[PDB]
Amino acid sequence: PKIVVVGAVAGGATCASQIRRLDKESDIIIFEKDRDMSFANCALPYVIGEVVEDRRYALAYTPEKFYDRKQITVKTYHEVIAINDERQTVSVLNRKTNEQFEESYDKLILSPGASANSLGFESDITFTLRNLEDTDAIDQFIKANQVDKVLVVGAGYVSLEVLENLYERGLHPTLIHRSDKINKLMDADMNQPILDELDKREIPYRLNEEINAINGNEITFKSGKVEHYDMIIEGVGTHPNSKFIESSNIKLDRKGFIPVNDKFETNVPNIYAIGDIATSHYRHVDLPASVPLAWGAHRAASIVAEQIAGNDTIEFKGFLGNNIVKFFDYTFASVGVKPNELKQFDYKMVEVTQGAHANFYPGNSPLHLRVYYDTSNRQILRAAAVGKEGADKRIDVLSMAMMNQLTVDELTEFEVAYAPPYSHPKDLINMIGYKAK
Amino acid sequence: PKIVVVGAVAGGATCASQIRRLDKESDIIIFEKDRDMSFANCALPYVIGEVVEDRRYALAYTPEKFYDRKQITVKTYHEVIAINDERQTVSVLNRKTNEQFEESYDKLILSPGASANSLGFESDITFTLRNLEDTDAIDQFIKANQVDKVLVVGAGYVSLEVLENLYERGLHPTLIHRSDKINKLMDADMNQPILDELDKREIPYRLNEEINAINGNEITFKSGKVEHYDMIIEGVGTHPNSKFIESSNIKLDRKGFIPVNDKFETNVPNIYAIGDIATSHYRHVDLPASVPLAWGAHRAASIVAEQIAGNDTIEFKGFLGNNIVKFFDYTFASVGVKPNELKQFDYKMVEVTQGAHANFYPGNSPLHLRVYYDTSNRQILRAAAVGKEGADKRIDVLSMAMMNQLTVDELTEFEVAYAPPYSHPKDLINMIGYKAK
Ligand SMILES: Cc1cc2nc3c(=O)[nH]c(=O)nc-3n(C[C@H](O)[C@H](O)[C@H](O)COP(=O)(O)OP(=O)(O)OC[C@H]3O[C@@H](n4cnc5c(N)ncnc54)[C@H](O)[C@@H]3O)c2cc1C
Ligand SMILES: Cc1cc2nc3c(=O)[nH]c(=O)nc-3n(C[C@H](O)[C@H](O)[C@H](O)COP(=O)(O)OP(=O)(O)OC[C@H]3O[C@@H](n4cnc5c(N)ncnc54)[C@H](O)[C@@H]3O)c2cc1C
Ligand SMILES: *SCCNC(=O)CCNC(=O)[C@H](O)C(C)(C)COP(=O)(O)OP(=O)(O)OC[C@H]1O[C@@H](n2cnc3c(N)ncnc32)[C@H](O)[C@@H]1OP(=O)(O)O
Ligand SMILES: *SCCNC(=O)CCNC(=O)[C@H](O)C(C)(C)COP(=O)(O)OP(=O)(O)OC[C@H]1O[C@@H](n2cnc3c(N)ncnc32)[C@H](O)[C@@H]1OP(=O)(O)O
Ligand SMILES: [Cl-]
Ligand SMILES: [Cl-]
Ligand SMILES: [Cl-]
Ligand SMILES: [Cl-]
Ligand SMILES: [Cl-]
Ligand SMILES: [Cl-]
Ligand SMILES: [Mg+2]
Ligand SMILES: [Mg+2]
Repeated sequence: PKIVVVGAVAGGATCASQIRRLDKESDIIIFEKDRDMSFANCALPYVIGEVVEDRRYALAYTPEKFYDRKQITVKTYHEVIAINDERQTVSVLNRKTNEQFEESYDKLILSPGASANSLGFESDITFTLRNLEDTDAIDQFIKANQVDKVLVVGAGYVSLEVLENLYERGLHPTLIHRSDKINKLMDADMNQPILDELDKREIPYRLNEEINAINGNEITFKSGKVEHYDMIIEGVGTHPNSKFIESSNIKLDRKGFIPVNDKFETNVPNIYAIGDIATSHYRHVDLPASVPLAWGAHRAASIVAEQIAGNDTIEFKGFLGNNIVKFFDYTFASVGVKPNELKQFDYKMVEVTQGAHANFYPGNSPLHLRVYYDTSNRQILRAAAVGKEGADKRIDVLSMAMMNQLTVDELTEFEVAYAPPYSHPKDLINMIGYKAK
Repeated sequence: PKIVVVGAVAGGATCASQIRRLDKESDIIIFEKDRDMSFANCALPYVIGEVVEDRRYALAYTPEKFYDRKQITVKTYHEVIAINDERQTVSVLNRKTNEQFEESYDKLILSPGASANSLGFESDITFTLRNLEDTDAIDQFIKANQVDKVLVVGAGYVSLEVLENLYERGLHPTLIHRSDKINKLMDADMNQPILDELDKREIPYRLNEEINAINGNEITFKSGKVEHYDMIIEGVGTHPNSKFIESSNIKLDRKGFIPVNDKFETNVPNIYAIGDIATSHYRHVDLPASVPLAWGAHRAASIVAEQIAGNDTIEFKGFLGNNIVKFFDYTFASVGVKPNELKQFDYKMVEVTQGAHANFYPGNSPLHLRVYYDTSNRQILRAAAVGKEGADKRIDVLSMAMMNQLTVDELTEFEVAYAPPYSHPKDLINMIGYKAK
């Protein structure tokens, strides 16, 4: 079939590539509104930090290389401005020429993702971070202005990664956030090490703080404080790129996301939606779920490829919401329903804090593991782990447990790989099971 | 009930402790033939390497402390020399006085573990490593003789740990092993980095090599080579501590181990056996299993405690055989049936070699992950991972999958925790799944 894809990055380019793996005949075209396809979204903060300096790590392909290798046509600087689902075309704006045209499709795959929110100030020194265009512009602004002091706004994983990278680059960031609710995917009382790592490095932060006014480099804050900054990076949330979808027959929720079934089909025949734009359900509980992360974009890309050109019995089984961030020496990982969603269950919490590996063994660091379970059936609802070492391991194991409908009690049966550098004979995971009841 | 435990370490002291958690009234006595209870078996190589300096790390308890904290009586230098099972007593030799006596029991728990094998040479420079007495003697001998050149016999994981520790202490070890099957719980082709790490450090080794004769410090080998060594550590296997059991009604297998049911009961009422002495079965396949490792000792200890003083419906579900060792920069982990046991199944093998984490993120290294599955039912039979980073995480996840008899195909659904320092959007685990079709 003739396949059109909207968005040429984590969901879209991946999906198109996966289809080509299965189907060498179909015409495939991707429209991307910005300059680059296949940029490495998750690498961006590290590019800014000069931790990642090879351009080849910043983006996988140009349209020319992608066509040469895969015979997939990608048109950059082409923005889809409407979906004409009844006539099975999309309307596309060529942004170089400022002329629009219709492109027909047999199958349409929407992976437009989200855009960064902006505070709205009229400021030449303020930047958001979403793509490689943004990344290049930030790097260039730092160099042209000999930037030293940077204000980082917001305390989600993106902002936190950007802050760390600015620091490692040798700049001097200050972090502010409008509330004390930092790193919101993690249990609020488990985020202290973020603040400790800031303090340890004498990196200033202010919570319950906001930009009030900007006058050149002079920033006035809600607290009443007045400071001078060379640059500002705003990480104040994102919004779904769905405005171009609203006039079509595609069902959107009230927040502008696209609900999909387990084949990533929208309500409209022959139109799929994947990536950050799509909403689904949890795998382990009967609740809606939105998990705007890379795993989901990639998993959906594969499922859609099977749906269109492969085994159409392959369907999504729902999200677990596994997520993770590094901040200096610490790892913050969690899986399952969000803190705010726990209230829909009768639940209990169990926790253990123990060395990631043998107590007698050097280089040890306390790992805090917390598990929430449903009192009605003992099923695991959510897990969270924070520590310098071993948090990723414990959370991935618990992700696999939740995939298999394990009860908290059965965690005593988990057979850990034990030697002194790695764990304990009764691992933190086993201890959760013992401590449950 | 009156409880007697034989052996005061990984299985025995643990089980006694777990019973006390549930039962504060029963009299519990443990007999231990050697000097120390609750020594840290797994720390011993690292004590030798002076990685563990604080000997306090090598000994968790003294009998006096155990009685003060847990009201459990532990008699060291007390060797159980017979089990009089029909009268429900054990005969105990007080090694300090060489006088024996009977101790009555309502329940008897056997955790005597295993002893080091010896090559049997008449040599004052040869040592084995099984307890803290041995570690003390080795440490003392190194100092007293200013040991430099040390011959390490045996290539099992503990000998490898001892070798690394001797090297890091500043000594010059040579490794020999009677065959080429080093680190035998791992796939033979995947053990190459052991030899690479030896080579990189110019640590000599010879496989299919054996001691022929010992003449003071002059060692003559099967190969005909003659070398002088200051010390020899023999790691040539272990044997079950069951000689004191042979006169009783307890059934032993032809190798001197004790087959137990899922309640860790022997064939004799009121007698349990746990730890290295006990044999069981696999959880995921119908085959016998012996897994002489710490996790199994600890798990059986809790199950016996529940049987005796807690919830007696709690039973063992069998072993998976999860195991791991660090050797210099590399980790070697496997789980499931042993290499030689694969031939009892119709199976296929899937493998990937990919970066432990995002390719663009610094400090990356190749992680080799291999999965064997049963062709009759797609179930995972065995998995093995080797790499500088991430092998423990992948194998623990696969242990949790196998615990649930998950299929190789379902690995595509595993929801990994992804950020650049940790994994990939399609993790190695997912790739096994995608590559299994
Ligand atoms: C700085 C940063 C760091 C991140 N780190 C992590 C991480 O460590 N772990 C993790 O799991 N996730 C991380 N993410 C999240 C991640 O990248 C997303 O979940 C993923 O990119 C979603 O894929 P997508 O296809 O939905 O959106 P994208 O990959 O953002 O691609 C969407 C594309 O569609 C284009 N588009 C939108 N509308 C139109 C239109 N009307 N016409 C044509 N093109 C259009 C956009 O320009 C865009 O290029 C990070 C994101 C950022 C910005
Ligand atoms: C150097 C070394 C490193 C190791 N590293 C690891 C590792 O990294 N990971 C892992 O999972 N396992 C490791 N192990 C294995 C581990 O320690 C065992 O699996 C575990 O100790 C088994 O518990 P157990 O109670 O059966 O035997 P043990 O802990 O050895 O205790 C048994 C005790 O019973 C006593 N005893 C025996 N007979 C009598 C008797 N007749 N009367 C009175 N007392 C008696 C013994 O003297 C001994 O103290 C290591 C072992 C050694 C020696
Ligand atoms: S924010 C974190 C995520 N970031 C992003 O995703 C960034 C944007 N990504 C993209 O634009 C796409 O994911 C790109 C990079 C365009 C995908 O193109 P690639 O060409 O690099 O990678 P492929 O997916 O095409 O293939 C790479 C190799 O991986 C193996 N492989 C992929 N998919 C499969 C399946 N389904 N089954 C088995 N193996 C698979 C193969 O090694 C493939 O190369 P081979 O030549 O097939 O071996
Ligand atoms: S070779 C690797 C293994 N080798 C060894 O085990 C060496 C010798 N081991 C032993 O002698 C015992 O394992 C000792 C060291 C005596 C300890 O036995 P326990 O496993 O019973 O642990 P503790 O009683 O010392 O308590 C430690 C912490 O774990 C909590 N805990 C243990 N068991 C449970 C159960 N069943 N349920 C809930 N919690 C449990 C303890 O309460 C304790 O927590 P803290 O907050 O640190 O006190
Ligand atoms: Cl990326
Ligand atoms: Cl229309
Ligand atoms: Cl704790
Ligand atoms: Cl230990
Ligand atoms: Cl008798
Ligand atoms: Cl039996
Ligand atoms: Mg219209
Ligand atoms: Mg503690």
